[PDB]
Amino acid sequence: NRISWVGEAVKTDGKKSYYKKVCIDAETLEVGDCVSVIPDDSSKPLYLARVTALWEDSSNGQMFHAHWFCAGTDTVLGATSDPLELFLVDECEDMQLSYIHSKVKVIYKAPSENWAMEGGMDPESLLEGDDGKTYFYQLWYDQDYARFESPPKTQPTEDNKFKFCVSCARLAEMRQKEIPRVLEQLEDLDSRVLYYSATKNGILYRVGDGVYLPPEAFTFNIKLSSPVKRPRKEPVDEDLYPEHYRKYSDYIKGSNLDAPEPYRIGRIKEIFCPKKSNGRPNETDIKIRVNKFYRPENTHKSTPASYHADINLLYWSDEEAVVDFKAVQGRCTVEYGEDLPECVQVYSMGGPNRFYFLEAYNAKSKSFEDPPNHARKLPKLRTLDVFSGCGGLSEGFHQAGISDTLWAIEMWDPAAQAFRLNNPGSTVFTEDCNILLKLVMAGETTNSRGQRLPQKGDVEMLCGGPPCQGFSGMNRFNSRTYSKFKNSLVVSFLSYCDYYRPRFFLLENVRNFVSFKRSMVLKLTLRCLVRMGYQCTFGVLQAGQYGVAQTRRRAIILAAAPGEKLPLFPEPLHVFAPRACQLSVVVDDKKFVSNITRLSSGPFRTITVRDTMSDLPEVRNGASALEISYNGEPQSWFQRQLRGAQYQPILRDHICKDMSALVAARMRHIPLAPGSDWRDLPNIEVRLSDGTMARKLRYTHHDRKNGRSSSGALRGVCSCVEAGKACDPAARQFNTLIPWCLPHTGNRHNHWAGLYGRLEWDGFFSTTVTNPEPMGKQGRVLHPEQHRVVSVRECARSQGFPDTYRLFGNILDKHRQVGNAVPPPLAKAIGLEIKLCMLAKA
DNA sequence: GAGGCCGCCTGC
DNA sequence: GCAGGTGGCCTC
Ligand SMILES: CCc1c(C#N)c(SCc2ccc(N(C)S(C)(=O)=O)cc2)nc(N(C)CCNC)c1C#N
Ligand SMILES: [Zn+2]
Ligand SMILES: [Zn+2]
Repeated sequence: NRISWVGEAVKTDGKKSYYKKVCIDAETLEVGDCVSVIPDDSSKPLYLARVTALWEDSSNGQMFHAHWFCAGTDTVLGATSDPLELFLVDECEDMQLSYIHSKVKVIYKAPSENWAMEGGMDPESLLEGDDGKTYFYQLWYDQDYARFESPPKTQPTEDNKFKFCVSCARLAEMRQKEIPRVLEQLEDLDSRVLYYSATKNGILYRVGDGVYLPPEAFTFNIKLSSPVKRPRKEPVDEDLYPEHYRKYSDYIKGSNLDAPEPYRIGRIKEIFCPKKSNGRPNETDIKIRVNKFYRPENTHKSTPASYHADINLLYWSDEEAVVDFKAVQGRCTVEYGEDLPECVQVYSMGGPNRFYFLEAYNAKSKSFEDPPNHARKLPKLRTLDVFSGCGGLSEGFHQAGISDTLWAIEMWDPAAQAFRLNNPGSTVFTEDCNILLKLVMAGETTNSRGQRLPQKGDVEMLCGGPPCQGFSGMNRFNSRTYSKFKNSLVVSFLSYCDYYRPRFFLLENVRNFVSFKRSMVLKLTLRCLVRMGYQCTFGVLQAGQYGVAQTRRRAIILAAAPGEKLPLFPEPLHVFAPRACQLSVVVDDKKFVSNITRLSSGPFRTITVRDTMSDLPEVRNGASALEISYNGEPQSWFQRQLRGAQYQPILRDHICKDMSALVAARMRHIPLAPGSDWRDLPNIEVRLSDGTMARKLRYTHHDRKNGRSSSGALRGVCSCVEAGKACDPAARQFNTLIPWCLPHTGNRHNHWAGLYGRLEWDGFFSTTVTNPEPMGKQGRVLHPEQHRVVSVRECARSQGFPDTYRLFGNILDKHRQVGNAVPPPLAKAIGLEIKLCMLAKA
């Protein structure tokens, strides 16, 4: 035979007889030993597990419990992983003892007590270095969220110790945390049992608390007539508008007609369970009775009621609704305004999910004020901000209250000056970050300006966005591009992390950072952090979901030192167009998401172009007055926030690029209706403001793809159309109102949708760029009504900069500073997650 | 400096 | 095939 128990049994739990030791052919096995197990096809490598229990089964025979390790190559790291590094996972199962192939040694590599001083790995060590030739683990891994975290520290029961499986225990904790449950009973009525409290997903709900509910959870009293359908596309003069046919897509870039409704908000009146005919309550079916809260836009006053109202302003209602407890999307605080000790602004700024109501809403009296008697300091982290720009990321972190950016590195001098203007106590370095790091590593204390260099222990948080020029393609690395990456600013920034070993680390970038070079930039970044011993994760965030009227996805890498909690990604605050909120990432055929659970709705309504800039005075093309009058108070909640509490007599930087006479005429001929762009231009001559003329565009070749006009005219302008001929200059066709190059190459660029495009008041900005040009890719830069490009101030508003935030240089310098920044509201959301970790640190 | 001009690749 | 991701040359 081969397998024989060592000793007598220790417990007989039914059909199972547990043992403490077993003997397989020439080895002995005890609880706690590590083993390998062959897979079902010997092509796949060995599985590795820890033995947590051993028992004879009355029917199936000799058994053990395997708590599997995860091979590094099976994580997001893939083949960048240390070949002998394993990761802890909550994966386990009962297994026949006959599946064991060998006993294996696995070492736990704990970070030293002096970990923060052990940095100084060279880039080759960070990128490609491995540990000393044995199986080891340092970190636990979440396979769905791609999170590397310090190993959990669960403790066993006096009855668990002999068979304890930490994976089993943690999975039981998760299941119990996720199943909805009642806790305390309140009163026993004839048909149902009332409760004072319930819990769901770790959140405690009591009678009186506010709940978030899906928009589908209940309707309002409103009996309305159905609105009209989409704008009936009436025919147009195709000779006057030869490019209008290119708008057959019916889809409007930057439009909010597809954004979901925000949550329903209710106050728990009743938590109850149906009582069986037999007396006992059915506690698998928990129901909630709420009073409905009206948002302004839910009243007979439609959407326009939202224009001026506070974003968290509600009205009490006495309409009631019964929903399932499992429908609750979260807890929120809804409290009567004129009974809180603080003021409403301090309240709204002091915590998440805070709403207030001053009046009530009688629906079909359509009136206000209905029955009210029912309604009853850590120190900041010293922060180094690399590639800081003018300071949007540092500004959002400061607003979150977690950071003092004491050092910034910004190579472009106008942005460095702007950072200095907003951060007088900061030390701003303009030289190359490699130079600075090499100086520090050589033992220097000051740079060539006499500025004091940060040293180990000074830097507690490190953040930045490193440029990726040279390796921003999607195709795989070769030797040349990989050398560029090894000597890149990304790797320099990682070397900063390795040297200074801050408590928290943030790398922000364009969304496609997660896909560059077949995701190898991302995988190697994570590999470096793991090699340093950091907890770390990655994800994609949409800036609009955190309160700007702009679509701007960013890739985010977060890391936290051993001893810290690894931050979560922030839950979306505002609803936003779903097409702009694709946050998942596929790496090596594995789809990763973040912890974000608000996927289809959120607490606050979407922020619009109207919210963003309806208060700014009209200005002209080329507006250059640096200091003007606002001409009135803020109108929207967003404007109130960005203008701030203190009266501001002067509006700064509401200045616009001075476009040419031809470009100005084009802009003057873009209609104001939503979705308008160059394809709506007329094919006319126009006398320009400099006496010159704008010529009619007329065709030169037959586009077989697009065919001919409504009445025979060719829709082609170039020998290009032949698809096999070359460009002949005989149709260059300069100084045309309808630009020539857009029909020239439009068939391969989605009709150049959005160029010379107008913003719409109800919509959002396209990604705010460093130099707004109507004929650039992000060409939707025209004001909704004025015949001009958006101003520097309007771009700053689109990024969520306070109006008081100072910029520096000429108009193009200021546009670039604004367009390169992280939006402060996005940075603040991230920082508040970091603050949660600072407060939770054991 | 301001505008004209406009590739290659991915996900669906 | 549509929609989108990425700015960034040159030139006049
Ligand atoms: C649609 C407009 C456009 C655009 C646009 N938009 C771009 S962008 C190229 C790009 C990609 C990545 C990076 N990075 C370093 S990175 C870190 O990823 O930002 C920078 C530039 N190229 C275009 N070409 C003609 C290719 C380049 N000429 C040879 C065109 C065009 N027509
Ligand atoms: Zn288990
Ligand atoms: Zn051509």
